[PDB]
Amino acid sequence: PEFLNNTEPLCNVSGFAIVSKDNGIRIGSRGHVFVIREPFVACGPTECRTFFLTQGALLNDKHSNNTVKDRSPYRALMSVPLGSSPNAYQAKFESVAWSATACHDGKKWLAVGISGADDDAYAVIHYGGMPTDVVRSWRKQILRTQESSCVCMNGNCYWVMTDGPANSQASYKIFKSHEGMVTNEREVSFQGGHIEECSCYPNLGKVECVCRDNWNGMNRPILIFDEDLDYEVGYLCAGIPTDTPRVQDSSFTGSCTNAVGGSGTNNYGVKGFGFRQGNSVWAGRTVSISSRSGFEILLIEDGWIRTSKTIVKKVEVLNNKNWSGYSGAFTIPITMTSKQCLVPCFWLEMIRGKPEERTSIWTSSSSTVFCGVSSEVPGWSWDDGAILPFDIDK
Amino acid sequence: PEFLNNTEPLCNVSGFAIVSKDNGIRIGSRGHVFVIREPFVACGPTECRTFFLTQGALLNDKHSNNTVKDRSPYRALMSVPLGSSPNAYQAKFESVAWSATACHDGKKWLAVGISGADDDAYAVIHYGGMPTDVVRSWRKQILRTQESSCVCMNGNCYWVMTDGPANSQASYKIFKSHEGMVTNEREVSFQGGHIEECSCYPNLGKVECVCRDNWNGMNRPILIFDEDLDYEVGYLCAGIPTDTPRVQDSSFTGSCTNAVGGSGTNNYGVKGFGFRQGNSVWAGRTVSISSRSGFEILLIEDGWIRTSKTIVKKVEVLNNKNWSGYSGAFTIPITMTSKQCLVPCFWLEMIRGKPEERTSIWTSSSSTVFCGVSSEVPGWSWDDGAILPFDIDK
Amino acid sequence: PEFLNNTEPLCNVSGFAIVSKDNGIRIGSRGHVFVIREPFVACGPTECRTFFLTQGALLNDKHSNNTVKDRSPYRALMSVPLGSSPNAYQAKFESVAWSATACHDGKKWLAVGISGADDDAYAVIHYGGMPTDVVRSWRKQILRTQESSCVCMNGNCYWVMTDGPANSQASYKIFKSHEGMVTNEREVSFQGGHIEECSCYPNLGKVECVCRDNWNGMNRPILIFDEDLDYEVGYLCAGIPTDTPRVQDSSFTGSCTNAVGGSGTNNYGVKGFGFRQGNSVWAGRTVSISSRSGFEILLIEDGWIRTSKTIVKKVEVLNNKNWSGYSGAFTIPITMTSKQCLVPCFWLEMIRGKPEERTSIWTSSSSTVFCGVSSEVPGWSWDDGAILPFDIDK
Amino acid sequence: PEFLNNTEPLCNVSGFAIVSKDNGIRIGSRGHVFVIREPFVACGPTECRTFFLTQGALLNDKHSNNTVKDRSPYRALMSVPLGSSPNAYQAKFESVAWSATACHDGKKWLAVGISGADDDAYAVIHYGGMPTDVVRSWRKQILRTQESSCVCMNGNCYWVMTDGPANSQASYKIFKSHEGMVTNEREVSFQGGHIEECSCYPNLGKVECVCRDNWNGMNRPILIFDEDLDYEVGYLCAGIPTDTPRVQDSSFTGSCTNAVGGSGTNNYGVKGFGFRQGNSVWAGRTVSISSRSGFEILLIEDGWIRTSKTIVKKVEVLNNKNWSGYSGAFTIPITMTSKQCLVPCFWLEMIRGKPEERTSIWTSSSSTVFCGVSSEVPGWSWDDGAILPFDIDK
Ligand SMILES: *[C@@H]1O[C@H](CO)[C@@H](O[C@@H]2O[C@H](CO)[C@@H](O[C@@H]3O[C@H](CO)[C@@H](O)[C@H](O)[C@@H]3O)[C@H](O)[C@H]2NC(C)=O)[C@H](O)[C@H]1NC(C)=O
Ligand SMILES: *[C@@H]1O[C@H](CO)[C@@H](O[C@@H]2O[C@H](CO)[C@@H](O[C@@H]3O[C@H](CO)[C@@H](O)[C@H](O)[C@@H]3O)[C@H](O)[C@H]2NC(C)=O)[C@H](O)[C@H]1NC(C)=O
Ligand SMILES: *[C@@H]1O[C@H](CO)[C@@H](O[C@@H]2O[C@H](CO)[C@@H](O[C@@H]3O[C@H](CO)[C@@H](O)[C@H](O)[C@@H]3O)[C@H](O)[C@H]2NC(C)=O)[C@H](O)[C@H]1NC(C)=O
Ligand SMILES: *[C@@H]1O[C@H](CO)[C@@H](O[C@@H]2O[C@H](CO)[C@@H](O[C@@H]3O[C@H](CO)[C@@H](O)[C@H](O)[C@@H]3O)[C@H](O)[C@H]2NC(C)=O)[C@H](O)[C@H]1NC(C)=O
Ligand SMILES: *[C@@H]1O[C@H](CO)[C@@H](O[C@@H]2O[C@H](CO)[C@@H](O)[C@H](O)[C@H]2NC(C)=O)[C@H](O)[C@H]1NC(C)=O
Ligand SMILES: *[C@@H]1O[C@H](CO)[C@@H](O[C@@H]2O[C@H](CO)[C@@H](O)[C@H](O)[C@H]2NC(C)=O)[C@H](O)[C@H]1NC(C)=O
Ligand SMILES: *[C@@H]1O[C@H](CO)[C@@H](O[C@@H]2O[C@H](CO)[C@@H](O)[C@H](O)[C@H]2NC(C)=O)[C@H](O)[C@H]1NC(C)=O
Ligand SMILES: *[C@@H]1O[C@H](CO)[C@@H](O[C@@H]2O[C@H](CO)[C@@H](O)[C@H](O)[C@H]2NC(C)=O)[C@H](O)[C@H]1NC(C)=O
Ligand SMILES: [Ca+2]
Ligand SMILES: [Ca+2]
Ligand SMILES: [Ca+2]
Ligand SMILES: [Ca+2]
Repeated sequence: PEFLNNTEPLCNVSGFAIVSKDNGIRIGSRGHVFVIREPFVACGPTECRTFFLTQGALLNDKHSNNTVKDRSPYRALMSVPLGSSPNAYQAKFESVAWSATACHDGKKWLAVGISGADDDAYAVIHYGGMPTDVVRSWRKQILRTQESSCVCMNGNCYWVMTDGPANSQASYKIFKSHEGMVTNEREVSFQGGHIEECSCYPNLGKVECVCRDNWNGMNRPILIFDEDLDYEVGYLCAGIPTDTPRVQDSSFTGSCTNAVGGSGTNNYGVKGFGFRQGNSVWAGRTVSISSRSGFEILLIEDGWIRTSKTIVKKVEVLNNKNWSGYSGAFTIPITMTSKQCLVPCFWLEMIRGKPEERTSIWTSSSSTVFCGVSSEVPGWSWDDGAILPFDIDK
Repeated sequence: PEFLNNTEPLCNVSGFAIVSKDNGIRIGSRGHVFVIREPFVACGPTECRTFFLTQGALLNDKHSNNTVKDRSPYRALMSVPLGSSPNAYQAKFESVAWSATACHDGKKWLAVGISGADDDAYAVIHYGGMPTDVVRSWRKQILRTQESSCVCMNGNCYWVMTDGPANSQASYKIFKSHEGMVTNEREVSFQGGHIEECSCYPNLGKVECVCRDNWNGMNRPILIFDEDLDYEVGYLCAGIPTDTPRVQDSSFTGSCTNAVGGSGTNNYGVKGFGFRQGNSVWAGRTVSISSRSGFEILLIEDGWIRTSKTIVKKVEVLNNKNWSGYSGAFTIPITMTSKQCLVPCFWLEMIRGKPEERTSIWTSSSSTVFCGVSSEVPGWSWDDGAILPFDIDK
Repeated sequence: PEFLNNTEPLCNVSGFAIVSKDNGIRIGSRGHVFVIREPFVACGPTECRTFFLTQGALLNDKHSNNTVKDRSPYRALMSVPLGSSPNAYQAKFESVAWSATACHDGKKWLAVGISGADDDAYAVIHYGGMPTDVVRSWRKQILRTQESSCVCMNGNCYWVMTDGPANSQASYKIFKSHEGMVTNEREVSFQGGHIEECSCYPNLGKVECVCRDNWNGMNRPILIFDEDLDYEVGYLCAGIPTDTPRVQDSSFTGSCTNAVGGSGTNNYGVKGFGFRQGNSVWAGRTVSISSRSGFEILLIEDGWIRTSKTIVKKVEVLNNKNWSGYSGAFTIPITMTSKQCLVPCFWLEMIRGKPEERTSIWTSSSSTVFCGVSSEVPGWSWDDGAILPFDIDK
Repeated sequence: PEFLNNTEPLCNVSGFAIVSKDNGIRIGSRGHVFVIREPFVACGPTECRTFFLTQGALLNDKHSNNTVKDRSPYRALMSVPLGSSPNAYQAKFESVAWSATACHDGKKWLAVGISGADDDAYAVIHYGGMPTDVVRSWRKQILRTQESSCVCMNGNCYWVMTDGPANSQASYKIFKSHEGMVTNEREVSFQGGHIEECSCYPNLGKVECVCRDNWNGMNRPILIFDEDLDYEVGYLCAGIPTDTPRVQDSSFTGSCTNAVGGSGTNNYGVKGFGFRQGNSVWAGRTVSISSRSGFEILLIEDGWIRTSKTIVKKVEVLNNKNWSGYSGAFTIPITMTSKQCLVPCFWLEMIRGKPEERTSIWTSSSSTVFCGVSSEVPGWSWDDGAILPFDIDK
């Protein structure tokens, strides 16, 4: 076993093909399936896995009642093989966690899970299934992290954390680790900017992140850093906003440097992703400008470097009649593909139950997962598919 | 790990012995078992697996209600070890798919799954669990494939696809792949012929396929091709028809070149199989000429090369009082047997529920699987065995 | 991987220690557990497994209703790790079978499963999970076999089969196989004797079997054979009868050569076992002389060579207030123990439901398993423990 | 594969970080999860597992009714990966057992399980899944052992057993084994002392144990021994009592040599643990002095060598409003960490149902697990979380 280099360029792709769909909520109507959030994906050399957070409650059971806060002592990070339902008997325990990130360095799985009180939380780092290190809250205000795959290159793994207010200036840090030990960290200076729930991927030996601004921006922050934790921080240049909530494209003017907001979009957002394509960018977004419904991905010409409004490709993978949710980025290593570049992939969360479906007492989600390919690929609408309400709701 | 040669001659066999029976529907009366179709089998060097399509709904659950079209966004290809029930906790996710084929090249599993809209479907090729390539619909009319094992020889894997009308001239293509990448393709010219749901196997380094004509033929198309995708196409010569629906043997005259139909048999069929035995052929068929009930296999003397009506052996594996369904071919590699030839095997699908059993709201199937042996083997009737209706039907 | 020699002498043991108890029926009150019979055990170099026959029906499900004959098309042989419940999600499919034997040769698992009609049954031999050979019924009268572990030595595996009447002279054969291919067979001449359900084990390079006489004997047949299938056949010499039904010890006179019966004991029996200990013998039996209740094992001084009534040790592992059933022999290879001899072990089946418990609609069994050790070990009563009737019975 | 040295010094740690939480009872509201006690943890070179005792009954099933004594013929030791629920389909059978210990020597798992009658119990030693040896009761009075991990060093594994009265002078023995064979034993002379349920760990090539006195001591016995089974025995010196029941700290005077009790604390206790830290000690205890509620761990300055009352650190991991239970020690080997010392960890059992919650008919527990780290870590309260009563209780 060797460490994965993962220093290759990201592939240029012309479309995204569906790779998996877990159908977890449909299955959980009768099967024993966890109520979950954030079904993020991470890949090792020979295996991709779906990670997820759960309260340790099953679908159609009384413990799924939404009577416990998100950041509870029951919240755990688990994983299953990509495409599997998040069920009670295939699930692998990863970490205690109400916020998490995970990735694979070529030799072992790394899992970072945050638990504890809001004013004194801490991350426990798990490497090869063993607890190896901890990161304490430095602002004592809900230490939190990506809710998607971290990035490993040359045996070092990297991730982004936030500590501080949800709707005003907070503190943002980048971490470097080796075999589960934190070996370096750096605070990112970003006055007037806000970073949450970063979706990060490797690209030519640097980590590129597209994040969520939960303060003044309906455009997404971009954070790029290297092995020294030297960084560049700003906003996705594109004159097309990709957070939710946002305004219609024609009412938006882009910025590479500043959060662009207002018009009722401040103080919220959703986790999302983007992939640099030379000077251009593939960016995901909900179809609705106001709600977490539908999902589409746009190729914006020169969108990484200027305030372009030129959309050269657009693919819809979930229509606006269906609930979406978080989305995140990951990559497939060279060690399984016949390529000399890293394949960009994303997962899409489709939330069912509360808050949008109030006749249910619970909230869960299922996923679809897509990977970039060298040719154009048609879209469709791969919705969750569960028929609500469920037995427990009656 | 090395690629499987698979260039040996197909074994001559004198009988078929039962290898497995999954009892999936019986088990699913209480256990957590998917509602499925097409439980096809494919074998690697050391392992055979049952693949299947599911809507992501379990037996005895409301989601099994037949209220969704076959080609849905929920449809997925999964697999379990041969003989296992298609259950929620042993199942391995293979591909999003409402049509599929899968096989093993000696090193890794290949899975080809088609999804998307009828007018713009696409196959996603999965190799070693990673998405590697795509094949787009070229006629924009329900791109579709074998619903049984593909064939790998010398590290190349091959399969047959169809695109176009169900009941008139369509378009048929053969594909060649290496490590999940399409490396060659060829359109098969077959004017007046119709090819669906090919059952293919390796024989002396060529791929031999016995298919379904859903147009003018109650005889089965035969397609034989080599590594260059050079091909021969026609019909099973035998003066014994083996599709369903068909007419009684005495009312049928065979043809090597032309579809033979009429007499109320046009515009339908069922997936089935045959195995060349030198100049002769083993061919499966339902016992009933009109319905998918019962199953028997016939050895027809010189049936591969002339319009013979000489049946030298016949074995029944399911009596006509019981529902059958699709059947398909596969082979067992040399790397597990003590033979210098490839062992011919078939699977039999036994459909329960709709359309034949209208007091049930669902449709599923279970399987029996048989392999050829060097001596004669008695038949019997190994039926599905589930007691309908089920709880959910009341 | 290499073939297991298994030519060592059987260990002399002074007691039997409990190794496992599956609690399958207790678990199956709520869990998804097969209704089973004959939970026999077989061991490879690094692993012991419990094999079992099932109708493919689960406990507490309607399909467990005793409305199907034992020799049905649904009957299958499966296995789980030793000590595991025979459940729907850990079970490994082995063979279609209403009668079976299985063992491990050091490299792969061998499973022999009989199915088909009573007048034309056949065994399918599975090796490493692949069908390799068949054995046809030669008397056309319920071909049947051990219902316990077969024996492998030096890469050859051996088992005993019977074909013919249940309660009069039948035909008995020994089989030799290599890598799943039958390489030799021999009919055992035993006029006036009856052999069923042999419990066999290796001892100094020969196979020693203790069987069931279902005709005129309340004493157990002994069959000993070598690699050439040369054999000795007779009855356990001991003046202590060990079949059920039988008479009280004081009413019995032993014989090395002849079936001893009468007194209402003819035409029935139960599968059981014994282990040669030099000139002596460990023999199991039900505590009751008439019913399958309780279980004890007796060390009979010189019981292998003369009509001894000297019982030097006796251990009870199930009291007479509890239902027993079949019992069988197996051995643990040197490759896991620190011994130069083969450790003798037995499994005990504890039957619940019909016929003894008529308020239940089903019949299943669970197991306890014991291995011989160099010192005396106290007994106890490890009963099945399920509380009947079950939900489905109401 | 090689034997684990495990002769390194125990790490000095400044805090304990949460590693896992199984949420078993919450999951078992709907999933198939055993009713358990003593979810102890043991680690091999590459894997930690949760072991547990069960009656072979599932949560929410009638067999979970508390109508069977603890020491029953149904009681079994099983294991799952650390963090997994003790469920019916992931569980691995380890031993028949109503008392147990288990550990890993670097090559294989060792499991020691005691069963049989109170007046003639015996331990069966399982090594690599094979029965290898037995230990008989020597006082014929409920032979019993640690209910936590044993200790392996240089290929030898060690554990402590007790035989005799629960509330007066009993007999205590230390055992040494190699590959599942008992190779040495020693009776520990401890007149006026009482040893039960030892929590043991390796430290610089010796075994250090912190136990439970169920007689005259509210302080915990300490037993330290080496490879020769030479030993030192006494009591934890600290002037802080850590058993339950106990008196308030200010009412307690420590002793290194004598049991300190009275004041209504005699004749009971709870399994607990401590870790030597040079001259100091980390010791766990319930928050309540009288009941098994809450849990905290204290670093007592010089607490290993003198009657110190100086508490330098205290961390609470479960508040006093929540039920606790047994706790035990284990260590993480060097072969997974980047350390030159053995990491001290503990598990905490949280009991639900009887006796404290009398509206339930059953008793089970779930666990949280913590490992020592080089920095201080905040506490919190990670409670079981199940909502009682359950369906079966109505
Ligand atoms: C999920 O949690 C909700 C909120 O706790 C539960 O809803 C509430 O359940 C309680 C208990 O049944 C209800 O209280 C009862 O009302 C009846 C009718 O008058 C009365 O007889 C009882 O004395 C009690 O007051 C309450 O009405 C109900 N709804 C609320 C609070 O909005 C719900 O039961 C939980 N669901 C599950 C599956 O656990
Ligand atoms: C499977 O799908 C079928 C078709 O949707 C379902 O059958 C239909 O179920 C609905 C809802 O219960 C029925 O409608 C109701 O009839 C009652 C009686 O008058 C009326 O009070 C309601 O207002 C409503 O109209 C309908 O009759 C029934 N049958 C049909 C449409 O043929 C079925 O419920 C589904 N099964 C499962 C398990 O989901
Ligand atoms: C297991 O199999 C047995 C035998 O088939 C089943 O018992 C029988 O069940 C049938 C159907 O419920 C009963 O027939 C009915 O009796 C009622 C009462 O008069 C009548 O209204 C119906 O027309 C019908 O005749 C029968 O009495 C009953 N007992 C027998 C045959 O001895 C049983 O239901 C099966 N259990 C399960 C769980 O499947
Ligand atoms: C768990 O075990 C307890 C103790 O055995 C069970 O409680 C007892 O259950 C029995 C049987 O239902 C009860 O006896 C009955 O009382 C009714 C009412 O008068 C009477 O008609 C019957 O003739 C019988 O005497 C008993 O009252 C009840 N409670 C006790 C003994 O304290 C309980 O059923 C078990 N729970 C489960 C889920 O198995
Ligand atoms: C993805 O496309 C980009 C843009 O075309 C490629 O980047 C160019 O690469 C060429 C050759 O090295 C350079 O001359 C250009 O300056 C690059 N342009 C930009 C904007 O960076 C890139 O090579 C492609 N990546 C892959 C893996 O094919
Ligand atoms: C299966 O049987 C066929 C037919 O007998 C065998 O094919 C013959 O092989 C011989 C020897 O090579 C040739 O002389 C004949 O011309 C062949 N006949 C035909 C019709 O092809 C074939 O060898 C057998 N296959 C196996 C694996 O034994
Ligand atoms: C089991 O016990 C038997 C009986 O004592 C042993 O067999 C004897 O072995 C010695 C030494 O080879 C011979 O001299 C005797 O003739 C044997 N007696 C009989 C009746 O066979 C046997 O060695 C023991 N087996 C083991 C593995 O220890
Ligand atoms: C844990 O801390 C103890 C106490 O400080 C360390 O033990 C000391 O080690 C030094 C260096 O060998 C000795 O000079 C002292 O005599 C020791 N003190 C005692 C009380 O034993 C110990 O080294 C530390 N362990 C680890 C693994 O770092
Ligand atoms: Ca925002
Ligand atoms: Ca047709
Ligand atoms: Ca008899
Ligand atoms: Ca005490």
